[PDB]
Amino acid sequence: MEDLIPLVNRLQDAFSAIGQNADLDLPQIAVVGGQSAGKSSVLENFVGRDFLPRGSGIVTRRPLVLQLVNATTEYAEFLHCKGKKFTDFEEVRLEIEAETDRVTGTNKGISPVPINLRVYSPHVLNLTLVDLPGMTKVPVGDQPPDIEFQIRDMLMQFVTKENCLILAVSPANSDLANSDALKVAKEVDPQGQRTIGVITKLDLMDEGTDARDVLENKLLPLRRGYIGVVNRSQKDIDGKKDITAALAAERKFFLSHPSYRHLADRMGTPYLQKVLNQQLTNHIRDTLPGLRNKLQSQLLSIEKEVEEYKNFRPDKHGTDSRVDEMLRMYHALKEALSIIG
Amino acid sequence: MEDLIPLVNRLQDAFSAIGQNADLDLPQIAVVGGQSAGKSSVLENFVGRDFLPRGSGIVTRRPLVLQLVNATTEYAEFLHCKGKKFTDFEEVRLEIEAETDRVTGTNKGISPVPINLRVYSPHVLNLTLVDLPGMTKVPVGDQPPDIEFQIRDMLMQFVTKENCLILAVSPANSDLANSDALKVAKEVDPQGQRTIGVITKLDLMDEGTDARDVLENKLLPLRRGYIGVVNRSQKDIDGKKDITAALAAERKFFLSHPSYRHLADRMGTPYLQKVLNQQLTNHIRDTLPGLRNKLQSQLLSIEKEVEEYKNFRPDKHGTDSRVDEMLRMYHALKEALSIIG
Ligand SMILES: Nc1nc2c(ncn2[C@@H]2O[C@H](COP(=O)(O)OP(=O)(O)O)[C@@H](O)[C@H]2O)c(=O)[nH]1
Ligand SMILES: Nc1nc2c(ncn2[C@@H]2O[C@H](COP(=O)(O)OP(=O)(O)O)[C@@H](O)[C@H]2O)c(=O)[nH]1
Ligand code: ALF
Ligand code: ALF
Ligand SMILES: [Mg+2]
Ligand SMILES: [Mg+2]
Ligand code: NA
Ligand code: NA
Repeated sequence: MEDLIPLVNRLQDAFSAIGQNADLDLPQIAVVGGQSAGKSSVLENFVGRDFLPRGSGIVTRRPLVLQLVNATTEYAEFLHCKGKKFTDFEEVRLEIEAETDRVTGTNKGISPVPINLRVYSPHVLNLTLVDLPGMTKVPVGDQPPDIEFQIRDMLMQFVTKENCLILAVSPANSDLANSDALKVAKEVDPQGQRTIGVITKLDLMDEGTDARDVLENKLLPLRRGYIGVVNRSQKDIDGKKDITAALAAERKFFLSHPSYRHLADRMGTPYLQKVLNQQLTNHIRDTLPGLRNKLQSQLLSIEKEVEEYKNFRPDKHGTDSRVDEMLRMYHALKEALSIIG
Repeated sequence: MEDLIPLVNRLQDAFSAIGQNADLDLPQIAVVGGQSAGKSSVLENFVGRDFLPRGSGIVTRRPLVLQLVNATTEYAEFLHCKGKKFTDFEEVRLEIEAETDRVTGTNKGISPVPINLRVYSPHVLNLTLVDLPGMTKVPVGDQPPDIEFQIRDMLMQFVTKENCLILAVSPANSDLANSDALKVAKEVDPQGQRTIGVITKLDLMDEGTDARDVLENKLLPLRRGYIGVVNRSQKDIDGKKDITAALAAERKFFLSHPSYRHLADRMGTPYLQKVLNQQLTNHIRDTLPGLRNKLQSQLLSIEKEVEEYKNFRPDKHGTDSRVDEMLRMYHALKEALSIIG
């Protein structure tokens, strides 16, 4: 898939250029759950550049479709800043925050229009993650009275797609039965074919309690199971603790907890990355046919259009962006197919 | 207040015995909130003795209508345990658990049939509380697919009534925007005229965070405000820590917390109890004339019912349970009205 990401990118771009942005339905992974369950924190571990805004209260307010591509040098590009190469990750964070404010148009409200960000790095896996605002029940500040439903609708646009894997995130310090994540995952993926349970904040459970029943997949079983994680507290985020230290603490936590130690090797952030990648690879594998057919269809249709061409014969000027983009689309589709088996 | 409490209690018992509470609208305080928010822990503190089943997972599974009466001696009586008196509160706890299992089983189901309990004590206020199962989002164990709806329907029968104060319980370790309590409270009491917010588990918040904004009534303002409490942990419970020690720990908590010290005098369990009592007293003084009119109407209704039953069962001139049941309501209404001059 890493081999055709280059093409699909040229594809989406040519489509966006003519204002049509195609429904490629490329495999991606979206985090769903209640507000501040720790979703952005789970996704931050796949990048480690601190640009994903985290925090209690409402922070994520727009979907962030983050494409990670393994490359030799590190840089980022936003689809809305075409032509710009970001090398400063602090600037990447500021842009996410400024863009969030610009489109939401409010202090605490949301907007379902996604922020599209691509990050090239020699430290990342090849995949697309979608960070999403957490579900709520009552509005605060300038949020609309139907905020709970706007947020749910926003998530539904992603999770109702067959190609979107679901990271159902639930915090350990709330009974699982209260999980907004599991409720939505069951509704859209009754069979659990694409739901992976993630249990965060295990370090915050009330003394004398534990999530053993949940972690052993017995309370609310999921085919893909549940993986517990322990991410940075607000103190540690403000304190600048890095991922290496947080990962060491998480390992120690699981190795030392009397209720989880027998499960340690299938717990933790590194394990989640391993499993997620495997599930994604598998999904891509069994869903490839559908993608190739989509491409074959778009190609045939485009060929019909292109067949009746002879665009600009005169000198230099006489610009025609539409034709140029149809040609970029045409060529991208063919290269995509030659790679797509 | 004017000690009409015994009269209202006897009246409530008369209707409760035959499941006819839908006909009344008596003053009481009902607790609403998500599962395991600490609702039972809050109510139990009114008595100061351990007697209510508590814990993570679903524990309260039937409504508990708890009549507290100030008296020289301490003991309890259940409406379903005819002629028995309990002075061992652990036996009271076991009875609630047994009577709950008798109707709901031990496989997680609930039932809206109330357990009616009265506790006499020199340490309690004169008022009635209603403990209720916390709201959920996804079924578990042998719970039906619509368990969320069944639980919300059950509490709705209590909180939709005009004379029912609403104790909106939210745990500090979840963003307030996630509050099941506040959502339902705002749905039945939009102007917050009879809603009191309680924030539990302040001792469980993530390091580097605090609930100052909510406790100052700033994050999501409530007409009657918010009061924070710190109840016992599961480990405290297991270690047999009593209520008096929990109270000491709670007082120290607010006085020593840099974020709450300036609000300490308006924080804590005894303050919450003082406030609820004042709010209820205020509510009753205001609703009394209407209560008088409703009881007068019910009296006329019951008299006619007794005359009509006479026709349904001209009888062998003996005595059947139905007439006794009806005369019990009749006398309770008359006696209550005598006090409500
Ligand atoms: N102690 C602890 N804090 C966590 C954990 N995960 C997240 N947090 C904190 O919870 C808050 C919410 O995190 P965030 O990732 O913004 O969740 P999101 O709103 O769901 O994206 C932040 O203050 C994080 O520091 C965890 O596993 N343990
Ligand atoms: N640490 C701590 N634990 C609490 C607090 N309030 C309740 N709990 C615990 O939370 C669990 C649920 O308590 P419970 O009263 O049964 O809540 P209910 O289900 O909502 O009635 C129990 O394990 C309690 O010990 C609190 O303020 N602090
Ligand atoms: F900031 Al959030 F769910 F509360 F991403
Ligand atoms: F046991 Al509960 F709300 F979870 F009373
Ligand atoms: Mg987030
Ligand atoms: Mg309870
Ligand atoms: Na947040
Ligand atoms: Na509970």
